[PDB]
Amino acid sequence: GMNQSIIFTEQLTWDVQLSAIHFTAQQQGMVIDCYIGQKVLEHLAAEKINNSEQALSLFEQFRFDIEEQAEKLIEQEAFDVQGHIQVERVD
Repeated sequence: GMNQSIIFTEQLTWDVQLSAIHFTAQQQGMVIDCYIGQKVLEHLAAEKINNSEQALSLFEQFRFDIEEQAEKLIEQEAFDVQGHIQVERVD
């Protein structure tokens, strides 16, 4: 229905602590850290990841599907115990 003004701000990095692509959303000035783990992205792409350049390229290939899912999770209040959004399934 309405415009919740959740913006994906495209700060795309690899997080070695989590083995995940870290991407950013923002709503009314507040940043929401979002993550898609290596294995999730490998399954989605049907490709194993062996270079961070490749990881970022795969995120970009599926950016709008991934961000769609993160947006839904945010709307559904599916935040984790650190206030983050973990994308566990796409498509």
